[PDB]
Amino acid sequence: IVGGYTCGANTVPYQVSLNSGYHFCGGSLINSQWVVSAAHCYKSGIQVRLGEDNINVVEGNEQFISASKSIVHPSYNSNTLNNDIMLIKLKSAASLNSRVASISLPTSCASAGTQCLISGWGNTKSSGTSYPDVLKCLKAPILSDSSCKSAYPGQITSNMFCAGYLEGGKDSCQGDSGGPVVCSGKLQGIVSWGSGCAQKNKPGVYTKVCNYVSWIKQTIASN
Ligand SMILES: NC(=[NH2+])c1ccc2[nH]c(-c3cc(CC(=O)[O-])cc(Br)c3[O-])cc2c1
Ligand SMILES: [Ca+2]
Ligand SMILES: [Cl-]
Repeated sequence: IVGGYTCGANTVPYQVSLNSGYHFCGGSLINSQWVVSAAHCYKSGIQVRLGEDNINVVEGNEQFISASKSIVHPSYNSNTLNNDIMLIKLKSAASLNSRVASISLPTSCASAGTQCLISGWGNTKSSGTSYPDVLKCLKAPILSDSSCKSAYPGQITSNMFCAGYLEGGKDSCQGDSGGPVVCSGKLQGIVSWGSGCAQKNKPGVYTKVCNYVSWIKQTIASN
């Protein structure tokens, strides 16, 4: 997260860290046994870390659970990043409490101007790499589809939306991929891609979760 602030320990109880000997992507807990992340974060040997704040220190509240299976959306396109969503089933259910909790799926899509909370342990530099130990937060609005298409002509599908600041300086970045974009208590987006991080007129692009609710429910119901 570039230009964000320190969230504060366990203030984002649905945020998870995908770990393979290091933190490589974020995710959101949607129930005690399932996590939603981005398809391009897929790899084998994933350990999901819940209740984290400092990812380099065991501070208490952490639950480390292996993923039993990862389900990348069948129509995911790694060249356009269209349908950049993945569901991860945990080997055992997590113990939910005030520090570890799931976030709700939306019932409707959000409108432009909606303010959302984006969080993650991704890079904090736009010009260089600096990875934080604790969780960073960024409040950002969803932009209109016209501004988004204007910024990324020909690259925005109906399953994506832009959120951020056209002036640059505040944005999600590598390392934050797969994590949550929560607006009014519902998971509306998944951090997916952008041109650089925090560059002027190059806002972040997020997977539009409201377009996948039925797929998520049906897939979880059958696995
Ligand atoms: N501007 C944004 N809002 C944004 C959001 C997610 C991002 N993810 C990535 C990303 C970049 C790499 C670069 C590399 O190959 O080292 C790798 C991954 Br995986 C990313 O998700 C960039 C990136 C930018
Ligand atoms: Ca920790
Ligand atoms: Cl276009």
